[PDB]
Amino acid sequence: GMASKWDQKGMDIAYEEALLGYKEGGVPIGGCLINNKDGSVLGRGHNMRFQKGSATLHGEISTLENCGRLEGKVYKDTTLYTTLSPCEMCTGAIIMYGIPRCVIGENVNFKSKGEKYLQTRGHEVVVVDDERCKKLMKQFIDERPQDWFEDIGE
Amino acid sequence: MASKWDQKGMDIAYEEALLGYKEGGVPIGGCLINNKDGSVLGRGHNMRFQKGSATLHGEISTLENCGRLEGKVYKDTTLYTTLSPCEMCTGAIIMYGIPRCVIGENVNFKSKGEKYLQTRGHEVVVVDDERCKKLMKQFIDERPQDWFEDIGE
Ligand SMILES: O=C1NC=C[C@@H](O)N1
Ligand SMILES: O=C1NC=C[C@@H](O)N1
Ligand SMILES: [Ca+2]
Ligand SMILES: [Zn+2]
Ligand SMILES: [Zn+2]
Repeated sequence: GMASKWDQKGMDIAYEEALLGYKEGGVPIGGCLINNKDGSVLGRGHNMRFQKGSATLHGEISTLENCGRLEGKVYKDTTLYTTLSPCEMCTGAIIMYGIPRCVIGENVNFKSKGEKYLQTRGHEVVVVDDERCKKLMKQFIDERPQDWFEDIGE
Repeated sequence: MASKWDQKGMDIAYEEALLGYKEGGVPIGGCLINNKDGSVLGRGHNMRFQKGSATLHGEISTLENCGRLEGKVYKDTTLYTTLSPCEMCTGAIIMYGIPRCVIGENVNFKSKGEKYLQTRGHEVVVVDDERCKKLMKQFIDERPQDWFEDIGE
């Protein structure tokens, strides 16, 4: 998919969220939801598995949760920014709400069939190959492999 | 096939659906059960209205209530849900590698997630439980807008 004028802004917010969660002792993966028109931020968040003993609050899920209850149409013209290629669960959330565009920081440390499934389902996908993200996630995996495995049900 | 804990699981899921309904939320409940000894790892229901949650669907709530667990634990369980899973809940079943998904009914709602689960090598069982069907249909008839919100419409 083509780039958008809000991509740089969206990925920066996501990385900051991932840095936040990192400081808090959790999995360094952040994200944010933004309106494709005015570039407003509907919400932002990061993985809360460790911060809340959560088995479902991945970075993408936490972000949607932080946006609060919304009318369906609201999701239809937004872009979900995530520092890491979405897992099947997070992919499903994007597809269910109809979020048409997903911008991914990197898919080197992790990638599920979800990235391709989104495209197959009529969703636009962009991989930025952000080195800050890749480097941060790379570190977490090497230093806490078992915690990472658990985050992806392995 | 036919797991021996299916009546147990679906009944608990239904109880959860009633509880949630009594709390004023979307009447959809579930539970996760260990296939070997029938242990109930967790149970829950939709918490959209009870917690102003956009992600806590019945299935997601149930997984959340099971708490953090070793990935292998999910590998031999059955997820019970009173309503056919939406793409998001479908994605959660697949991510954790939960092998079976027993469904109360898919008359009031059905997403592409049902067939996708099969495409991904999961077992799908639709029991067509009228108690779940009636309850869910009642909610849809009384609060249509609230229903569409839950499925992003
Ligand atoms: O928090 C997250 N964990 C794992 C994968 C990604 O979908 N997000
Ligand atoms: O709680 C739920 N809401 C909508 C669909 C189903 O996946 N569960
Ligand atoms: Ca382990
Ligand atoms: Zn995920
Ligand atoms: Zn769902």
